[PDB]
Amino acid sequence: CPPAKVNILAQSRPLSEWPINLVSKGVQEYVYGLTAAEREANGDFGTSRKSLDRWFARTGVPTHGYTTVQGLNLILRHTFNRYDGVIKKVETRNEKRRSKATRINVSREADGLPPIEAEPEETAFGPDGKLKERPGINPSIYCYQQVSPVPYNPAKHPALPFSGVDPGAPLPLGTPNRLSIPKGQPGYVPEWQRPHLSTKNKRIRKWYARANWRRKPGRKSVLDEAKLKEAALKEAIPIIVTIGKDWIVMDARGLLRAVYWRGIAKPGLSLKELLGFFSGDPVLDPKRGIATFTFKLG
DNA sequence: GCACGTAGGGGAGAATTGG
RNA sequence: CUUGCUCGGUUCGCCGAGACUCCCCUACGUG
DNA sequence: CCAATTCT
Repeated sequence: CPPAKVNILAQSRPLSEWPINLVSKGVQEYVYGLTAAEREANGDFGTSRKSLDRWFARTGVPTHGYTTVQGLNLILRHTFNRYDGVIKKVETRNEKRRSKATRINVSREADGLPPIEAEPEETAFGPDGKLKERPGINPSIYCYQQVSPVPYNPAKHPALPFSGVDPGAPLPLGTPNRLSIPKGQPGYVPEWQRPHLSTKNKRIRKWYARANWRRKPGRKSVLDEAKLKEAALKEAIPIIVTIGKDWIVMDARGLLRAVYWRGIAKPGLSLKELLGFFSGDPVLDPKRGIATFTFKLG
């Protein structure tokens, strides 16, 4: 399942003010300060409505309005599974230390001498019982089924300056021709460049790509982001993920490029089929402002 | 101290069911 | 092959050659 | 209609 990455275009509130992330941060801060004995008593978390309403009331951890079961089994299963990772990290190395004790022992009966002194075992919990190398907060907002990207609709989805594309209509194939533009119009190829163009089928960049305008010592092209950041919005492909009262609109063009260069899909594909080649569980990065889609088994 | 290999733990659904 | 990114050419209009398994966290070396 | 359920 190779990755695929898309850019966020709209955002009701930042991803750090989201109850899905506010709860997630609160859950693991409470957990990462447990002793090896408090975790066992507090590690009886179910995958049900009643159990999660028991865990979130017995263990104090506040809920900011988040009571979605499918979005609380990606927070309470990841947190405790990373918790055991630190102890496992210790005892997958200490195991090799007690395998090292085997290594020194094996030669020892051959010599016949009594076994030599060996290193002791090092735990992962400090003197107070709290974990020594306490994990850090994962900022990733993992998505669940009932909230998956869907095509943007101007009617039902909230009013937003954009253009909506019907699933039924196949996604258009941009800049089909290259040299058919008259002089001056953004996209015009000068006549001298027309000889010695590519005879091979490669990715085609559009005139407002940053790679075409990136500053470098040999370039004298003026960068004005009041134009290269407005032409792209009209031609964008919006897909929306709506958690509660909060909605993210992304740019599906990052998925359209992926299928093209990997041979999965041709020029004529619907938005449904484009979104149907990927998992319905994006991964979000609040700091970068990016969403990471994944493929399927085929 | 920014920077870097590195090493090593974790993570990256979706088909039925029921009010 | 419409976004993003890297190394280049340009009459400055956009053209050539590419990369694509990524993210989080905690450790230990290099000056 | 759409959350909660059970399995890899």
